[PDB]
Parts: sequence; C-alpha cells; structure tokens
Amino acid sequence: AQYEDGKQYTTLEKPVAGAPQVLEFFSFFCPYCYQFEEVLHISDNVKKKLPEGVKMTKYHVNFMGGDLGKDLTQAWAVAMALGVEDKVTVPLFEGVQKTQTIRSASDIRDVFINAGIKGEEYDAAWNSFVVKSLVAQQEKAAADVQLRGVPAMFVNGKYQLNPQGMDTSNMDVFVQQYADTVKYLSEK
Repeated sequence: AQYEDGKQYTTLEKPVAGAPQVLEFFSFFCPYCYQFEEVLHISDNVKKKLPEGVKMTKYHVNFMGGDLGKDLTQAWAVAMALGVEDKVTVPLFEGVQKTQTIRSASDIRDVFINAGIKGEEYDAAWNSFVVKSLVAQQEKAAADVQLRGVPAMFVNGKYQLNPQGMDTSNMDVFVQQYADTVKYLSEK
C-alpha cells in the first residue's frame, strides 16, 4: 500500500525474460534525459542504492534525432565496447543540447578524440562487428519492452518506473524517492 502498481511503477503486461536487472533507456536528443543525467544525476543515485550484485545497463535509442540518432546509438555502442562511457556522456549531452555543435558523425568522433581515445582506436571499433552486435542488442531490448518513450527504466524485466507519481519541488527528495523505489522493486 506504500508502493502501488499504477502509482510509482507499472507492471509489464508481457514480462521480459533474461532482461538486465536494471535497464535504463535514453537519447542524447531527449531534453528530460539531459535533466535526468546532468542535473538530477538519477543513474548515480540509483547505483549508490542498489543491492550488491545488481548491475545497471544503459542503452541509447534510435527513435529521436533521425540520422544523427542512429549515429549516436552506434557511438554509444563504441563507448560501451571501449569502456569509456564515463568519459563521453557529458560532452555528448552538452554537444547535442548545450552547444549544439554535434551535427554529424564526424562531430561525434571529435568528442571521443578530445576525450583521449585514439583516432585509429575509434575508427576500428566504429566499424567492428563487436560494435554491430552491441547496436543490435540495444535495439532488441527496446523491442522487447515495446519502448515508445525516454527516459525509461525497467527492473527485473517486469516493472517500469513511473516518475509521474512523485513530487518535484525538491530535486534531492524526488531523486531519493526514485532511487528507493528501484531498490524496492529490485528486491521484490
């Protein structure tokens, strides 16, 4: 009665088997995603409260930004393969939404090089089949949950957070409420 289906979370009509424990979907073109990540720091706070042995997976989506949107999903695949997510998240969000200097795949590449990834290192990964399967994996997960909007977060392949049922006057309280709900749903 404190946490209710339809309130702070909804239950999937068709639960996804084999889905990562905590799955977050976002797009660098998504305004609210920018807030979530850069201002609210939702992911960090959720991570800081998850039980031991529970891992967080973050995927990018194709349905926003058209051409550049698909480029970013591939670039995110590159970030995951190389293990440089924590180096490129901020400059990618800022590049797309703050300075609006990211206008083509080349501009995305510049961000990685500026972050310290070698040109030849990036170019090889970008064309690699390991990156291709990483892109397919991201697309498949979005298909499995019939994703139609971001940001979104799913727990154990059964529940989807519903931030609408929470107070936004104090950001810190909203974040903690969100984090606590994920912890609850993960051990449920």
